[PDB]
Amino acid sequence: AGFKPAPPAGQLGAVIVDPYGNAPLTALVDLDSHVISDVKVTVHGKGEKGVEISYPVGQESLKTYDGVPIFGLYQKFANKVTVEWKENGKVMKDDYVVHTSAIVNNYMDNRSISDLQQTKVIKVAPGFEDRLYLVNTHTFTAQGSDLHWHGEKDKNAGILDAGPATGALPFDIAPFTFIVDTEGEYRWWLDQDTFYDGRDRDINKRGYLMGIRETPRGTFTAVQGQHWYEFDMMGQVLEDHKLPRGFADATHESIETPNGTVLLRVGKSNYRRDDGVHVTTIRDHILEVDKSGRVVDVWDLTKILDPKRDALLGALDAGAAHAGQQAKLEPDTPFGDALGVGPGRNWAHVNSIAYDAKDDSIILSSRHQGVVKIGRDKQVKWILAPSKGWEKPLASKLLKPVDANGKPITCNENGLCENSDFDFTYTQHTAWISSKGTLTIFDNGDGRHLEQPALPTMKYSRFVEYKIDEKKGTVQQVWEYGKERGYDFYSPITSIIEYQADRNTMFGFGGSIHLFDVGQPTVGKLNEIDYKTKEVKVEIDVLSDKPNQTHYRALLVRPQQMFK
Amino acid sequence: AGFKPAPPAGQLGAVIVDPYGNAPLTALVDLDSHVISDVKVTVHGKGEKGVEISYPVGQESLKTYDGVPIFGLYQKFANKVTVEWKENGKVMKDDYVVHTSAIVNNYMDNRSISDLQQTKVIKVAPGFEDRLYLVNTHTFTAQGSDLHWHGEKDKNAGILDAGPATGALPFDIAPFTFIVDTEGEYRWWLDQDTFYDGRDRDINKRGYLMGIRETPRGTFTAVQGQHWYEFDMMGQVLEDHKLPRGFADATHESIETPNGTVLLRVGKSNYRRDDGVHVTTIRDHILEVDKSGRVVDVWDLTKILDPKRDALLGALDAGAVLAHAGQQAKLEPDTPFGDALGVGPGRNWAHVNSIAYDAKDDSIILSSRHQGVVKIGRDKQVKWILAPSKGWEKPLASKLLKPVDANGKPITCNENGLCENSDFDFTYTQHTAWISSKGTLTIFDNGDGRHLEQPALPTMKYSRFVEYKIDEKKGTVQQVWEYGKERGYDFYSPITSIIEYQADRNTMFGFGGSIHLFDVGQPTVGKLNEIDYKTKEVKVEIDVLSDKPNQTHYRALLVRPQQMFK
Amino acid sequence: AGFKPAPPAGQLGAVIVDPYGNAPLTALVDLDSHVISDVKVTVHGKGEKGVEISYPVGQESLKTYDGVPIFGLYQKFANKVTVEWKENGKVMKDDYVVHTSAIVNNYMDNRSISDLQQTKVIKVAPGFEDRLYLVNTHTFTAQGSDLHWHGEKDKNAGILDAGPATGALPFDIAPFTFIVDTEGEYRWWLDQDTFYDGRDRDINKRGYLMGIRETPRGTFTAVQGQHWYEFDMMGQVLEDHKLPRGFADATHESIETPNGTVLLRVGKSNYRRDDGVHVTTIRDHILEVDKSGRVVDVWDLTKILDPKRDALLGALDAGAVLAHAGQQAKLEPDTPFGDALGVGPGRNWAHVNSIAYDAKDDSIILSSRHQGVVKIGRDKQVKWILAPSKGWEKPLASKLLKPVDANGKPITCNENGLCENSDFDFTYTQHTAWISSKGTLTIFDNGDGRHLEQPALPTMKYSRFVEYKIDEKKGTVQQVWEYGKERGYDFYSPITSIIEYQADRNTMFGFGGSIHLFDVGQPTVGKLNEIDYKTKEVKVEIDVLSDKPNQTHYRALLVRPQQMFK
Ligand SMILES: [Cl-]
Ligand SMILES: [Cl-]
Ligand SMILES: [Cl-]
Ligand SMILES: [Cl-]
Ligand SMILES: [Cl-]
Ligand SMILES: [Cl-]
Ligand SMILES: [Cl-]
Ligand SMILES: [Cl-]
Ligand SMILES: [Cl-]
Ligand SMILES: [Cl-]
Ligand SMILES: [Cl-]
Ligand SMILES: [Cl-]
Ligand SMILES: [Cl-]
Repeated sequence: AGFKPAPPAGQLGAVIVDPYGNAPLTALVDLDSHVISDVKVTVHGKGEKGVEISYPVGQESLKTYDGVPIFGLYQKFANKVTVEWKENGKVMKDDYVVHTSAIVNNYMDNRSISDLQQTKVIKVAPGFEDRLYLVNTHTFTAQGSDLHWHGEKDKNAGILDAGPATGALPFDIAPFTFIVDTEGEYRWWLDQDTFYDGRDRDINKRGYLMGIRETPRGTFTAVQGQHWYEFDMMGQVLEDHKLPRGFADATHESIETPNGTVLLRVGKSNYRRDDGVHVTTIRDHILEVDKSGRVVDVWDLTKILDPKRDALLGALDAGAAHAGQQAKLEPDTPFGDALGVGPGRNWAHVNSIAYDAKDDSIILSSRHQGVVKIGRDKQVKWILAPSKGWEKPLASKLLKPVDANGKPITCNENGLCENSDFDFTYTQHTAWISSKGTLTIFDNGDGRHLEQPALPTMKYSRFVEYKIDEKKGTVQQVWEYGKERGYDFYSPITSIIEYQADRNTMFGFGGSIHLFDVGQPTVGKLNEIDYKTKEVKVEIDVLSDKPNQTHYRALLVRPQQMFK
Repeated sequence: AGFKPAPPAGQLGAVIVDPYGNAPLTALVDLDSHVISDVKVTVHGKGEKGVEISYPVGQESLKTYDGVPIFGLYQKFANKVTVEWKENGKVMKDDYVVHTSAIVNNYMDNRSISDLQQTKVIKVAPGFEDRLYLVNTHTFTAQGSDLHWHGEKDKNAGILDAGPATGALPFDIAPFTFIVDTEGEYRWWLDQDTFYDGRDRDINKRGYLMGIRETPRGTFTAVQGQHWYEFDMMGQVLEDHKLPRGFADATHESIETPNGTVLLRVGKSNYRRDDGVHVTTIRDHILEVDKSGRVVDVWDLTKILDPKRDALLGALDAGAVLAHAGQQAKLEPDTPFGDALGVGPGRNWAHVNSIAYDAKDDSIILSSRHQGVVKIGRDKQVKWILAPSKGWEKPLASKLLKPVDANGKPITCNENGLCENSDFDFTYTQHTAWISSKGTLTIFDNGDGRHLEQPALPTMKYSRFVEYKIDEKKGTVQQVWEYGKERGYDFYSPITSIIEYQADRNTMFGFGGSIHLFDVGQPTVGKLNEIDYKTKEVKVEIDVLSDKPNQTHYRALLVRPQQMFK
Repeated sequence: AGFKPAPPAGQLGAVIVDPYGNAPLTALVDLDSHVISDVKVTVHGKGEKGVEISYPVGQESLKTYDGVPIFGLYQKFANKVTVEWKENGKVMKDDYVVHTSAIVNNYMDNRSISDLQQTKVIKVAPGFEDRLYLVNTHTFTAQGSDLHWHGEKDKNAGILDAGPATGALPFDIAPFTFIVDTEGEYRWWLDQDTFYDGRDRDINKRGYLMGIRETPRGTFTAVQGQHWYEFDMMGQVLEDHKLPRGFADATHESIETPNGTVLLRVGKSNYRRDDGVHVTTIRDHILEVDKSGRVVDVWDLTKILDPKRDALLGALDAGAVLAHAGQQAKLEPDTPFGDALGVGPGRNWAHVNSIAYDAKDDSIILSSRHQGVVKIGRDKQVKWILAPSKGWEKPLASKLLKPVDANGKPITCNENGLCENSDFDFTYTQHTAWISSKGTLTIFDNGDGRHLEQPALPTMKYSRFVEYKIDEKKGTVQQVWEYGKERGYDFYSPITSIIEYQADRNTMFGFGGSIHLFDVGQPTVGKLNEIDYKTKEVKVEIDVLSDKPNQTHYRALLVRPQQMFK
């Protein structure tokens, strides 16, 4: 006779490149029945300023892979890798040369600037050269949105008419998934074919790959379309679940809780409205699922919040062609992925979830309503938002702003405060709980103070942090950054922040900088900002491979944690 | 060790039930390296009046299957099968008992009457007991239509609005495919999973299985959604081709030509209208493809016929195309693009539902449900039209055939096609405009919108089997045969259906696919007929009843075991 | 327009048959956005003595299915189903008629007796009429075993020779999976295509579906070939995991622990022997995996037990492991590596066929068919062995449990395990060594090679249900219950089989999977039993007969509707 397997490279087995077929910049040293321990891997930097990648590998990983996982390779390169271990009481070491192939973008057309997204390192402070960032971005397909859910025909519709669409099946795009080091080099790549196939019409491999979040195992969960997944940094697909039959259109977030469950943001298919019309709802249901994909709980936000509140909805940018123009809501907006009130329209656009283990509750970011805590009991515990449009009983759940002495700050119904740096968040993302216990938000800032400004260039985004007293019902702004960076720091959409306790930085990714500059690539800007001094410790821009093509999120990733 | 293969049944190899996994009422006698010839198979009738199924098997089939194909088994039964052959100059014979399993309907809900479609034999004349009929029918899925093609947003649409749909992706249903004998017994079943999966959302396995037509090899072509296929009676899928990338929504017909090509009826995806809007067109493009799936030719009917002619379009029953049944179709200028009655590319202006290839002049004959019957040449020019004259403009008006009697003298008809002092009538919302073995044109004349109006009362409708003789040089048409006019609404199929002249016993075969379609709560009747061509006596009549109410059948075929295994 | 979804059946949504497409005798009442609680379903018995199936449905299930799951329907029948609930503080009820389709066996040939496995009720005591039993059985495929793993060529092999096989890929058969009631009626069916495709050569859909065991959620785990699964009684596939890349050939058992992990029985692929040859080992590795499919732990039994001990291996019936049946196994030094009786890694030296997790000390109890029953700790040390003493060396010899009577005084047994003046006997080629709800150890003692020899005549063999009490500190074992010894060869299962103590009615459940296996030309009997623990009265006896001759069953489970829908 046949063809023999690859022979051993050194003192263990063969070194296989991309063992699962989904990660071309990984490799595996086959164990070949050796009993080893105290395993450490080092991928050496390329060239003079090249970043070294080093990490331990625990027993479960060794057992799961049947070998030593090699992460952090460069593409198209004779990588130099050193593997150290203990065997039969003796200290052991091998050096390997691991040749790799190329990274391929399978989705190119006349809009392509080039095949890959270009990187530009702006700042890397001493002590931050080792940082890695997973960038969750995407690239347009040639055909664009080609599929729609079929909806229920309206009795007000024409007799001869074909039925309408419903839901958000068009929310579909090719993934562009990589890790970048502080030299702007790609050090990981998830094959686009892993989850996505844009040329076929299998809806199982369509959608918008989002909500990539680390698990307690050092693996990651993600959603795309009608499925959710788990995967690891060797490119192994560990889980692949269909959404439960009542739900559709999973986007924006997936997060594993401590209790072995996963929180997902979906819509409800065949939702019967009070007027008896069935729709697929938009971004307004939370599932808690177990690892069998069964529903442990569901929060239906159309019964918990207020689908009728258009305070922020009427103030939004219609371009987020009609860019700049404030959104004029219409009572006859057809059901679908469109700005509007009520179930069947995009009234909520929930884009992040955070689990509060202290009271078994969820904190949600509603792009179009604000930030809310909802209980296991399905009751609203608090709302962080400008007071306009909120009615009783929800109005009484609104958090009251206060200063550092605990004294009320005065603000109008639009969230403009007097004699204060305090401000609410507007069309925000990633409303999470930092390791300090505070609430961190990326405050994109479209429709700020429930209006569009005079000039487009007056908009700005903030990294913002709050301290909430749930008993007193008071919120304090304890930290902010970016207000004074202006238009080159404004991300109208997407984006993320997350506090890093290890080096006391606020990490951030602004995913849509310059989105509106027709014909220019969109900038995704990675930042680490010193929490104390506010000095920029890291800044790296990622430029889209086609013009006017937003990025979604990025994560700060840590090799020490990857291979438990 | 392992598990051994099935041991030999008799003097050849094992007998395997459903070798390809798509046809549970077939089996295969494995050749086990034997060299044989003059193969004949006989499947014996069940019980006292059971129909025997008997046929020869040619060398190509023996080689292809590596065995003797057994066709015609009853479900859930100890079938008695006899295979005869010649080996080493010696006449040989084996008798087998071939147990089979059940037929399964995978698509049932509260609408289901029971799992299978019921049969009712009405008439079987002496000498027609052997006839077998393949019924191309379907069964509703629990979810119904769940997917749409995404279209291009209208500049007149709301600013905030999501984009519209386009095309005909909701034209999607589970198949129900069997052969029935003259005792009403199922003698063949095509596993629904063969081509379809209504629970998964792989669009490659969605559509409406249609246009099942015999090939020169005794196999069959068919279309479903975005794919076309070829299969044989052992359940072997011989071709599975994606439509070429320009086209979508293949329905109604597939037919292999003498030239090794296949004619399909499709729509054009990303069709750019004169106003610059892109749509997926509806049922108005003909492809000629080769066995590599490549396009040999295309006929874009939006540039060949007249998509603005609404003479018949405005005269149709709203319920057909439940209850807005009985009501005449009122066309609107602002009907959104899609699978909707209306004029222009992007709407259902032609609804072409059959194709025939005229090998004599390398032309095609089409049935347009909403316009009439047309011959178009290789040169993409209209050669003739058979339709009422209303609505036709020049240059197409000059191509309309002129009705004449048996002596060849003009027949007087108004613009609506109502003729004076004559049996002649045009066809309306018709199907299967094919070329008989006599060279005449046979059509199933459904008769909705007859004489370009809805009648005074809803039950004043009738269908016909009809045959015409066309003189292409003179531009004249003669009606030379008809049937069904006197049978009234109980013989009226508002949609689907098919006829075909059978020379072997001089009958006209027919299947009315939608009898009593509008009878709220009643099964729909699919009526198989064979009508003696000379005497008009009913030689065969068999009724198939849908397994859910108000659920149409599409077509049926007269199938012949002697031809199935070349 | 399109095709609408099924309309509501009663006061909730449509009733859909077989929502996931894997379980034709289930249905779902769609919730259609209703808010309900206190759901109870009742499926009424068919005819006069028909068994009623009744159960509650919890909120997680309602949410997961977006509806009310209906379990227990009869095939091809107008089932009468009643669903009761509470909505808006008001007590509600609907009666549905749920028509179903047929059960299909997709794997039939000349060996088939008929399509389904026949049942025969022998005994049903008062108070046991409600019992349901899931039978994990299988049906031969036409082609048999068609694939092998490729191994490493031997240096002693011929120069020109192709490479050898390795591992156990031929351990591959179609599944036949149903639930039977006390009237012998099929009340659940798992579509064979759910996990298996014996006609295609996708090894991902090959294997021997086995180790079906309930989870803490009322769902079930299972293994087939190179994948492990979780499914529920609506036919929903909840997990499908490839084995981790180091391992192959998962058979016999899968069991979820309290810790959210699953224990599997596998072989090691590319196992490097001390002589440097690479083989896929056979049935001698235990994995603990999490729900991410990752390896939490592994037990390599080739380094823990003794692969050279041939005390039992040399004493076995050649026909088991047809006809070389009756003949004692003669081991050979040159038996090629593979699924073959023999010593050492690469051969079938252990054939481990059950796993049990002892949550009290985080240990595992294994049944090795060819060695005995063993407890191994988290620390990978043998804690105790239950086996005849012959062949065991030190250090393992000191771990052998010492037989004692009810007063705790030693019982005298020879090295072959034949005891004096005592009912005590060891187990031989046993299965399902599990921990009863009482904390005792229950085993199905098949009894091939009993007392480490083949008997004088072949029919001098018997099986037992047996239960033991183990004192781990003293290292002593007491036999506290047995049954089947007096029932002779007509109760002897040479292979497969299972017992399980049922506390709810104080019975010992059992399934003998291979009764009359060697009866050339006769179906094989799978005998379901429930034996009153106290009186030893037969409360239930039901026979399942294979659909082809000499075709073993594997296991059965006592299933409980009250637990199926948490
Ligand atoms: Cl270098
Ligand atoms: Cl290189
Ligand atoms: Cl190397
Ligand atoms: Cl036979
Ligand atoms: Cl029937
Ligand atoms: Cl035909
Ligand atoms: Cl138009
Ligand atoms: Cl007539
Ligand atoms: Cl009903
Ligand atoms: Cl039966
Ligand atoms: Cl169990
Ligand atoms: Cl050996
Ligand atoms: Cl006994």
